[PDB]
Amino acid sequence: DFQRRYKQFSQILKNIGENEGGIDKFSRGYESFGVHRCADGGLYCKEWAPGAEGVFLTGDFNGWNPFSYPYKKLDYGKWELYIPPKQNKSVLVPHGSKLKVVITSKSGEILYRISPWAKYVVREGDNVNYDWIHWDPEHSYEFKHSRPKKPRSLRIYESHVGISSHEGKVASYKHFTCNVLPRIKGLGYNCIQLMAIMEHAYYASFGYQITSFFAASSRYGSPEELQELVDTAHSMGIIVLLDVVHSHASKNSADGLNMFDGTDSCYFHSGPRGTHDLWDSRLFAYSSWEVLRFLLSNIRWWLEEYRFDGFRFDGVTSMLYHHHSEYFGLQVDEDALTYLMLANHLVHTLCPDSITIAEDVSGMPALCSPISQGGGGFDYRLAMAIPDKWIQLLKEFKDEDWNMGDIVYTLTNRRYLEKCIAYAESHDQALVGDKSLAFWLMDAEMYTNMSVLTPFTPVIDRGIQLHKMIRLITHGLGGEGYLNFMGNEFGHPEWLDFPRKGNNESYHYARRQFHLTDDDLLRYKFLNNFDRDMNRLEERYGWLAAPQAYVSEKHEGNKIIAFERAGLLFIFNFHPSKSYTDYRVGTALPGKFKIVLDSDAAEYGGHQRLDHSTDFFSEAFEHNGRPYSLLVYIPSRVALILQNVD
Ligand SMILES: C[C@H]1O[C@H](O[C@H]2[C@H](O)[C@@H](O)[C@@H](O[C@H]3[C@H](O)[C@@H](O)[C@@H](O)O[C@@H]3CO)O[C@@H]2CO)[C@H](O)[C@@H](O)[C@@H]1N[C@H]1C=C(CO)[C@@H](O)[C@H](O)[C@H]1O
Repeated sequence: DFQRRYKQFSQILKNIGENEGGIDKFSRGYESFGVHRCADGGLYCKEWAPGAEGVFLTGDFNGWNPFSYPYKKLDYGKWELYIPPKQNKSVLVPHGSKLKVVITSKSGEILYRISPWAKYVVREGDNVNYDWIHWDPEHSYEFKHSRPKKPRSLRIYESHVGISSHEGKVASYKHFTCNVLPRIKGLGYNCIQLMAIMEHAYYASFGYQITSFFAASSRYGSPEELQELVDTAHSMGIIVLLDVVHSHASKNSADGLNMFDGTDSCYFHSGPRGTHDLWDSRLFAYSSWEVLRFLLSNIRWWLEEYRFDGFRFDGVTSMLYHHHSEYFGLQVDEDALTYLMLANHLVHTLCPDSITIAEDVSGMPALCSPISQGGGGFDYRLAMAIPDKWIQLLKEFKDEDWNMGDIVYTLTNRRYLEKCIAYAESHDQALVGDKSLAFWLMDAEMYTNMSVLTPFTPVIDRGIQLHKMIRLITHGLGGEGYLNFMGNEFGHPEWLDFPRKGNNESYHYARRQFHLTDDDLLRYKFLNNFDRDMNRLEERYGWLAAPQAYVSEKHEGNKIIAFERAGLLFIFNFHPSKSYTDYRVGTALPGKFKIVLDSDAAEYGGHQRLDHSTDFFSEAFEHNGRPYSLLVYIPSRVALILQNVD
């Protein structure tokens, strides 16, 4: 029940007001928790560690003396320490040097921890654990550019910084900034979804095993270099979203958030409930006031310090249903959902133009509706049914048996007030044990016939053609936003895989062969050219922000799908062999229609059969529930977008 959820949110928010002075003040914990050089040269420190017997600071700066700097036990399980400034006015904890919090347990155990609030952590050489590096650089980065105007419609480039080069190594923030952003802009994307930024010790977790929640991952470079990346993306008109992983945490205790104060509670729930058996991860105790301070402050942190334009919250389904659309009727974890409501509230009160996206597979209603209505407050959900339908079709059905009605139903079956992000394939489908669309479509011929020096075989023909069309149907019909994972826009060959046991720390597939699209002797350029033109076209006409399409034809015999959105006329011939010569298509208004996009074009790897100068007229002639009709010529496996120029 939604009246209850909102009464509950309102009560917790009211308390944050009466006890912490508002959610703004509340979410600024990072200003005192942690380690801070003060303006007077001393060092102020603070932790939450309710099960600790004692808390201490140690590191290079004091010769790893475990107990010479003990914190004072405060009310509510918190601890604070202030080291006086040195008489000789020199720095107490030098920039770049190592620290550790020391926790003494009820058992008399001596624990070494990285601060839950740590800015920066580095793994040195062949070491097992991460070190906590004090970060007090001489020159902080000054942001020089303002937020881009809020985009009418989101065209999202899903990105991972480490793999963004052709080299089998962890690529850098700097590399990304100089060499990848310009590419993302050139393609017509107006938003970047930045994966794997929150610190994670295990690279092959694809960024999902968080060890330090406030740390910009050190893999790629320094905190300053991330800021520059974000600042630079803004200068180019591109907005940047962060993957927020607040659904679970790595079981690491040496350099992770687990067992911080020697307990299995603290930031997490005690008992089996507080562990995620399949992910082997800890689960936050969202009911706990300090866990709300931590997570909400984390959101504020990413907003203020790195100037992100929004967030995608990963693992929302687990947050709601970990205890357990066959999801109707299940009991939701209202603690988790209240946190998400508070998060969204915070993000949108600080800036209404900020964007949040939920990764939720359950399709729970009201996740994307207003908080005042008992909803989660997300702007967007990912449309996860769509990648499934393409996989199903390609795996289980000859082309002659594809159902247009099923395709139209899956892409348009949406809740009217929920904006969602449509994409044709996920980052998960790009991984080792899986198949990409390009590979589903082309299998082994992807390694033999992607060169313009080889025959344009029927396999490669079909592959090139369907790749474009699947993307375009998804892009025009599927949602209120589009997403594309790094490389899939030009049909990147092979697969993605990270260094791990299973491959002897191989970086060989941990990269992106971006050069493939710059090679004129290869055929990737075709897929790439189409992507760029697809996005520039939407930028001009704005079909993502338009109401749902009016589907005029979902014809199973001819395999034709035709619809209107934002006034444009979309026509798909999915037939594996037949082409159509005087094919009548319904239209809303009469007049002269012209091709504005044609997948048969040569620059797209098409067959170049259409004359774009031919005028298409729709006269008053009723067809398929439309008051007007035009006649078009449309080949097998071609998509057309026609505009009314009257
Ligand atoms: C409302 C209050 O909740 C939180 O405080 C709790 C701690 O987080 C818990 O870990 C737990 O720790 C300590 C025991 O309460 C205490 O009896 C003692 O045995 O030490 C325990 C650990 O060694 O319990 C705390 C109370 O549930 C939260 O951290 C705290 O900030 C919250 N306090 C707010 C309320 C008021 C008055 O309305 C103000 O005085 C505070 O400034 C607020 O922060």
